[PDB]
Order: sequence, then structure tokens, then C-alpha cells
Amino acid sequence: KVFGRCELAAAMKRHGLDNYRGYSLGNWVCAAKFESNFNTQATNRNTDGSTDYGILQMNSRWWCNDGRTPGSRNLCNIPCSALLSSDITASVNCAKKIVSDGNGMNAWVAWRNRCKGTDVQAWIRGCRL
Repeated sequence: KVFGRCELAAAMKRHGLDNYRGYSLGNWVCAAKFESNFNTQATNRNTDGSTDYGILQMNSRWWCNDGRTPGSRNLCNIPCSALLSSDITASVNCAKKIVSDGNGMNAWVAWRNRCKGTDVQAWIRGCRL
């Protein structure tokens, strides 16, 4: 499913992401925009053989099991296909584990490179939340 900007914001808020670990809603929406273009079905394979899945592009080497990443840790205890669902619940629960991992949102390279230090509030402007 390809979410609309305000639709995703509303779903993320309802799921407890607004200000989770100090990160305002605009941060999460900006990250999803640049990680997957708001598409739950996005996948991207990496040079090391691992693959990133979903709206927030979580890596199969640490977060989920895709059955083809030797040495994968599966810290969110879910098959990677779960992250591609139209229901963002699994993606949200896993994201909460990741952001609490110590590096905060820097775990998402697109966030670090294109959201961090910008007017992230712009991402939720105009939305009825």
C-alpha cells in the first residue's frame, strides 16, 4: 500500500510514534518518505546480501528473518514479509525497538542525511491529527 502523507502521519500517531524516544511525528514521516516513498512493499537489496524491507526499510541482517541472510539476528522476531503489509503495526513495533537501540534515528541513513536538522514539522503540516 502507498500511504498518503497525512494518512501515514495519522496511522503512526495512533500507533504511539509521535514523540517516541523524543522524536516528533514529522521525523518519522520524513524518514518513511525518503526510505520507501511511503510504500509498504518497498524492498532493497544490499551489497552484503541482506535486504531492507518496508516503509521504514528494516534490514534482514538484524531485524527480521527472510530465510536468505546467513547470520541474521531477527531481533523483532518476525519474517521480513510481515513488514510489507498494508497494516503498519509490525513495522511500528520493530521501529520502536530499533530507535531504542542506542543510536536513535541515525539507524536510518535517509533520516540522518535528509531529515535530521531540517524543518520536519513541514511533513505533518495541514494534517488533521
